[PDB]
Amino acid sequence: RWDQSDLHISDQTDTKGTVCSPFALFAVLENTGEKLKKSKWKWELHKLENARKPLKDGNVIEKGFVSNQIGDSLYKIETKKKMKPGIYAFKVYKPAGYPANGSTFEWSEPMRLAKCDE
Repeated sequence: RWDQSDLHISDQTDTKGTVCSPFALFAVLENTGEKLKKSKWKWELHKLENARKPLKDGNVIEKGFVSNQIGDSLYKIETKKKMKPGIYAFKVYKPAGYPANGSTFEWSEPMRLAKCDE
């Protein structure tokens, strides 16, 4: 660990079920003691085939660095566009450059966006 090591996704898009929406998804990372100081945390949004299984890598739609300071100790990441129906989640894995080994991934819980006139 180090100064910036404890950014956690403490808040996120609260659809949590079958919701029909055109919306930009977001996740909020709070540094719970270990303040973001050295560099920036790397994130990537995934299209997950299933939300009831342990979320997996391979499908990436959006990605970048957290950066956005929505509060002195609060950071935010969002999708650059309002997306089509599907299952999404944010996969952040510590500061950029850090070898992703030893369970360094933190998933935002899979939020589902639908678009269905049913």
